[PDB]
Amino acid sequence: TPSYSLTPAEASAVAELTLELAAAYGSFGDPVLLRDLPRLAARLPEGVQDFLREFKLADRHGHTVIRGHDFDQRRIGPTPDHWRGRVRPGPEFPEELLLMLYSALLGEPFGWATQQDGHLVHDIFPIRSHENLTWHTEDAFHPYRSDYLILGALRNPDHVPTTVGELDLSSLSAEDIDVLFEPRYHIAPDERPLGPLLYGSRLDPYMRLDPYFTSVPQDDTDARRAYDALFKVVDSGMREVVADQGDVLFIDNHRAVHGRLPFQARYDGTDRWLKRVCVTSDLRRSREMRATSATRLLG
Amino acid sequence: TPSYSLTPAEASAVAELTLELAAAYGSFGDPVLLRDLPRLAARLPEGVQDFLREFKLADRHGHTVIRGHDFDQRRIGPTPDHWRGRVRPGPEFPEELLLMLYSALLGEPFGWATQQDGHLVHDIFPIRSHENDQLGMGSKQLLTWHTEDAFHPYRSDYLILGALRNPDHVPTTVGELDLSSLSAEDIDVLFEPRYHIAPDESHLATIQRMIDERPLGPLLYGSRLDPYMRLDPYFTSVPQDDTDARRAYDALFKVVDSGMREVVADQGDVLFIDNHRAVHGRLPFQARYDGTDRWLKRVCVTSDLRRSREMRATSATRLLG
Ligand SMILES: [Fe+3]
Ligand SMILES: [Fe+3]
Repeated sequence: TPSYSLTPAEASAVAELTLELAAAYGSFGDPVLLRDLPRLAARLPEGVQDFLREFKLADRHGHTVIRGHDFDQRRIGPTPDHWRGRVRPGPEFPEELLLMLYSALLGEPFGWATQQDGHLVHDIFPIRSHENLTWHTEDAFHPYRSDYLILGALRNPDHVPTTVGELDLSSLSAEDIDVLFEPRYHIAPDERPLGPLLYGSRLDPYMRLDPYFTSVPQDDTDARRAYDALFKVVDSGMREVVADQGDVLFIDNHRAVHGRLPFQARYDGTDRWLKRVCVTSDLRRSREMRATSATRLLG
Repeated sequence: TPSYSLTPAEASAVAELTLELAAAYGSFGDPVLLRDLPRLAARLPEGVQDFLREFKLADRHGHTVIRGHDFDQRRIGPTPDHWRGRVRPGPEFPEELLLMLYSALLGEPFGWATQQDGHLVHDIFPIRSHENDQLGMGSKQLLTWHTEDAFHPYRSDYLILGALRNPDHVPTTVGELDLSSLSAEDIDVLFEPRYHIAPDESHLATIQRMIDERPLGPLLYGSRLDPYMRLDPYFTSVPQDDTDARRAYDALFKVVDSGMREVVADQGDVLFIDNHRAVHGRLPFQARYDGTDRWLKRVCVTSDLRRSREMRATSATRLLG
């Protein structure tokens, strides 16, 4: 599974670009940043742009990583104790813009009005309040779910990995695949009540899988069996991928499940800190759930 | 209706970019070109980039034109007698790349495997044996309006039409939906799965168990306050019992028919069509068949290449079927 290691010159060029940008927009608010985003993304190092696009276009791998970003730890500051109540944009605004630029290379950034206050870039760090994660397709129930996740690791001193599992077809039978291609399954939130678990090409299928929230009508034994077989193959295939400081992990939400592994936090500002941006290939597809034509939040 | 008008200096910058790219790349058969496409597109004048981006994101207008490109007539050469058998790419390769660049601004170019030898940029010019047809290479016959591939879940999101020449100013017809001409009651109905749209014999896996099942679908979708549409009056079927749906369709057909605009894509005009917000066609005209005839290039744009994966041979092909 491909990765890209940045030269310091690429990293410095990325840093310099996002810092400049940070001083020229001062918010995800103004629609002009949202407008200029893909043009800005073309100011990224060219091999970085070409690598990402090859990943998107090859439509082959579950994830890739661009590593060796320069994320200034002094400028970024301590890992916050909460994300609610912070003055945004923070010191880490450049890094947030970096992921917004990457999102514009894959498609479009979007969010949910309900999730993390409606911020297009959200925070993943330990909170002392929320001290209490298996694996899944992000928002498997939703037809307007993300096409890619982008996870930028601002810091990860203890090297806590993300689980990422692709789909190994060879260990399934033509029968189960056929059955998994049929609207015979229910996936629950957090017309058309049933749907398929596999779609796309029958020879290299896409998946939407959320075990905890996946049930199948009791009388349909074939669908129960194919689902259990699929779950087992994906669970057996799970890999651990570490997003270290300066790494940006890209997850293809149609080709890979993802999960967090538990770890012990210090709660002192040294803890793992990731940023997340959800990516859609088509913003207009979710139009019915967006208050306006311009808003990138669903709900 | 918005439009952008290039200064000769911008058109010259665009001209020499496309010539640079034509020299640098083999064809569209070049997978590295297809890869570099959006990076390359960012080299176009920034006013042009921002314009198309505002059009895309505004998601309001059914079409726009970028006017004033320099399409070097002597370099492009005579309009062909056919599209078949031409050495590919031809001298007009820079103009093809131009459209591919715009396609990368809006989304992804894609083709149909069985149309024009699988070329990602189509030719539109009169061919004598095609005189009686309602198709691109037609002339005499009125191209009646429609959403492109209304019945199809993987129809284009955008059409790009580039006029290499249009000496007699034959207009393209494009019609949008004037919402204030529909009653609320009618809009609500047209949003409901109450219509069948019939396949064309050109696209006759899933599409199979869709032709088979004849599923009722809507004619309007997206936002109720500013809806997208798929409307092909030739293929649109309404169940005879459904009085409300028939009434609603008659109204929709009515309003769209009343709103047909004549848009002349003249030499150097690139016309952009939102296949979710506008129907299209072309007025009849008389061809000269001498090599001076109206010649347009066409690129089809998808916002999501992977949505049509089931109907593409490989992961890498941009050709459906
Ligand atoms: Fe998740
Ligand atoms: Fe058409």
